[PDB]
Amino acid sequence: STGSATTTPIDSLDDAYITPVQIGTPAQTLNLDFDTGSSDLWVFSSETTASEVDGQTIYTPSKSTTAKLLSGATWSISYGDGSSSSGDVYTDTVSVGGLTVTGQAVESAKKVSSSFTEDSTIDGLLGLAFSTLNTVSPTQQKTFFDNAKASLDSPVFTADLGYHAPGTYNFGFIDTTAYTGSITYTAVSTKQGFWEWTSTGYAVGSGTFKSTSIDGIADTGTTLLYLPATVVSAYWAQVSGAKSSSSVGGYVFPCSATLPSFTFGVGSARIVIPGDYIDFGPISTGSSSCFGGIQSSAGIGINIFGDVALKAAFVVFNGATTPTLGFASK
Repeated sequence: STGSATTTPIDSLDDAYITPVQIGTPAQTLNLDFDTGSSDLWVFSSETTASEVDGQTIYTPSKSTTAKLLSGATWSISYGDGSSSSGDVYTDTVSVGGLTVTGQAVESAKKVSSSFTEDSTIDGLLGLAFSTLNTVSPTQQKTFFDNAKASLDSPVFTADLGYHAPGTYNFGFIDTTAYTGSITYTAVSTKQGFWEWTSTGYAVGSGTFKSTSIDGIADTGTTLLYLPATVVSAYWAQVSGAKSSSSVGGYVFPCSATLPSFTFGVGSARIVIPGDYIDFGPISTGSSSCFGGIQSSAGIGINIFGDVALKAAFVVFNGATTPTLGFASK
């Protein structure tokens, strides 16, 4: 089997992407944030504290003939940005782009933090990291991909995120029309539960490529590109007036700037992030200070190849017995 679903930016900055997901019988369609950096499929629901729901579409398990309470199971998750959610668990039928999993753990939120409430466009998350990170207790649950894997034509999914435009998540096949040139594959460590890999270096603009190993995660659920302070400083030094602002929370730059591109290495291959992808616009409405899309990972504890990087590539998440990641230009 295969699945193919369109993923759509939630706003004009590509802060996140939502993908329609069918849950239950009859189908209830929720728009979920597909997150290769976590491993829980959780939704706003009829159980979510009413004051914490503001415009989201909710899953109502009592209206699904295939929903079953997973008795005694609870979940609780905290994300890198400080947001969190928790609740109980149902199993139900879940379909993405025509690919159906029966008996999928659907984690129903009883509580969500303010950032989730405030984002009316995201009805929940669909985790696509390794199932070892799943938070359900006392019986850990599998991700949608892990459950689908054996049925897929090939044990892969691909992320093809758009810049200020829709893109695609495919399951079970590689669309050879969706990228240019060849796909370069690189080793993955699953030791921390992430799609963790090592970039071979970087360049800033038309500068020379610096060969240096950068360990990080491919994370569709993180907006920006978080890299070591040395790398980030070298980038922003090429933008007149750019500076790190502790009050704003990272590098800012004059909105009048033209940003240089940023290249990262995948083996001997190179992915080029155009400068425009690195512009996250005014820090506040009407400001002439703009927020940068490349930020330091210092004090995160891990480097993160988030959407800024991934949307410059066609990315293969290969879930074979020995997982790997593939990147192609597009």
